[PDB]
Amino acid sequence: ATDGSHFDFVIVGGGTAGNTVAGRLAENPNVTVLIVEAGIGNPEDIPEITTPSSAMDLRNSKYDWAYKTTMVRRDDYERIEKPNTRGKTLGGSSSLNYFTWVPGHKATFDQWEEFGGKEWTWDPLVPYLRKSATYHDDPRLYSPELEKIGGGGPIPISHAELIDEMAPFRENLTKAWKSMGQPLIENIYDGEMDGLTHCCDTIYRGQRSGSFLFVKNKPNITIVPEVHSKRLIINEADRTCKGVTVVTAAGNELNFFADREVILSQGVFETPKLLMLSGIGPTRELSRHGINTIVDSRHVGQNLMDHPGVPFVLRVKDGFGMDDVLLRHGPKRDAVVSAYNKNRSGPVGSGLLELVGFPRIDKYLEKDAEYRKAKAANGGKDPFSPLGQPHFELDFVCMFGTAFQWHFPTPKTGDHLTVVVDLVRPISDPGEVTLNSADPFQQPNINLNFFANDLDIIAMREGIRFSYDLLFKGEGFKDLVESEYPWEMPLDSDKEMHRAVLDRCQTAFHPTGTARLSKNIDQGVVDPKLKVHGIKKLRVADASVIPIIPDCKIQNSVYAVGEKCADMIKAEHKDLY
Ligand SMILES: Cc1cc2nc3c(=O)[nH]c(=O)nc-3n(C[C@H](O)[C@H](O)[C@H](O)COP(=O)(O)OP(=O)(O)OC[C@H]3O[C@@H](n4cnc5c(N)ncnc54)[C@H](O)[C@@H]3O)c2cc1C=O
Repeated sequence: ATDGSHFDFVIVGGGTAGNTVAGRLAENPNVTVLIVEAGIGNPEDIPEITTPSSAMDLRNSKYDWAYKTTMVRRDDYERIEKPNTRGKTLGGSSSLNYFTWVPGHKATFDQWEEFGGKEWTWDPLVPYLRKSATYHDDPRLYSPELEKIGGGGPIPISHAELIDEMAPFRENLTKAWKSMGQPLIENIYDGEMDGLTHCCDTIYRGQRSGSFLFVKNKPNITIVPEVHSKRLIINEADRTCKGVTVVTAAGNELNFFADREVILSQGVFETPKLLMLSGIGPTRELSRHGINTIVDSRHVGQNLMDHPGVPFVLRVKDGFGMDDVLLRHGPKRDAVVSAYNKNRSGPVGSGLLELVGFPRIDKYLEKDAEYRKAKAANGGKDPFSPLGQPHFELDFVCMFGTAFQWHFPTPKTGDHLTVVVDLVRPISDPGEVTLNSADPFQQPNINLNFFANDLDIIAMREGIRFSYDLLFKGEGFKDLVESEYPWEMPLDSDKEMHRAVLDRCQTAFHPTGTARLSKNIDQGVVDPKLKVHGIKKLRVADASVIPIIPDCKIQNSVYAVGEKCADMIKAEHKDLY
């Protein structure tokens, strides 16, 4: 690509929303679209990217930004971790995520109206939540009604391609779930999600469905990988964004210009950073690093919101986890690896997560005096999910998961279940993404501020207790549990649970909100059309725009944001669409 080139649209960051916006805008083959991306351009060529069972091994790989981020910052406890995994490749974090495809609760999306007006509520957003996907049910295992969740887009999705050997696992987990009086549910896509479900995945035929599927075989898309953004090109007199400056592998600075619009899609952490490096952010934060303020945008990098998770591992009877097939080397692994290389069948093509629970835990919360005081203090409404939303997403990963055990060694023997207790409706104040310096090659400073509010600790403790009650007492599954790893979860002591939750928690990998959609610059940084407040020809389309975090894994809302962004761009450029 030649220095100084003009394109109709420039997408900065070839990630999840970025490739969505780019591929959609290229559907007029006459429209020129450029994508600049820090990582490789050929992820479909990388077996670890395309193979679903390899997803966790991508942590700390060359495709992981591997940021340091502060998980918790309380007066009694603070912890910083590395890596906070983020995709560094075309496809962004959709090239290394764990595939689950779930929208979230209608009541939550309706509340986005406070930020985006009526067009950002559940009903208008449903088509955008489905437009990216083509649904498949090859083994004809699920209700025909659910083909509605795919609108026909280039991301193939399916219910998990079930591992045959895990069917006893699945059958005892289901029995245990029902034995605790909690519903089963398969249609979690119409605004309601109460119960245990067979999840859908961005996996089809044993292959990962990443956002790069949007931007291939489209000659009007110029893809420039391996370039690192320096700054957006802003004209102050015009108050207009003209393009972007990037740095190449050889250390050369290139300017690419957009003749219509630039769309910033660098994800929740680098989008606020690049905005700030370009003169759009909190004015004193900018001054403190020698950056001129073009627009005093107080919310840039603020309102970082994520889900905390406390994972825990149980060792289970042999044959009720996949550790011995996929994790440990030997004939069993060689066998399924051999089958995969010939036709991409077998469990090597599995994302290892097939049942997911979305419970409320009201009866656990009610046993805590502090929760009772707080609910009464909120006028009798549950502080976490006052509109009936789930309290947790419980991922039952059917193997020891290194990506959820950041400080314990991998067990040398045995089969395991990794339960990821994900608090999806926390009430802690948000964190922030701040600049370390004006250096584009340094990571922003990242504070997730998990568990700022003690009530989130109480909730997370009870979500662990719920999960333990389910697996140790529930019918059928109670017989499968051999031991706890690496030691007993101290559920008999509230005070020990306090320490355990803080010390064992991690990100569930759903950061949002750092450039949020809003009605004005005093509320957020982009408007309901995703235009940056105070700047012409600049939109943001990624997780940083999300104003209230969905009640589940978030890749579905992030694709929807990209789809809607492209539609609102097309509607404005009528001479092109
Ligand atoms: C472990 C992991 C596990 C999960 N698990 C599941 C899952 O199971 N299901 C689910 O729904 N969500 C999952 N998620 C959340 C879900 O994946 C995430 O929320 C969405 O994928 C987020 O979608 P954006 O579009 O908002 O952000 P993006 O990062 O994709 O794209 C940004 C792009 O910009 C480029 N880029 C950045 N900076 C520069 C720069 N300086 N110069 C030049 N280029 C730069 C950068 O290289 C990248 O290409 C999971 C993510 C992680 C891990 O990140």
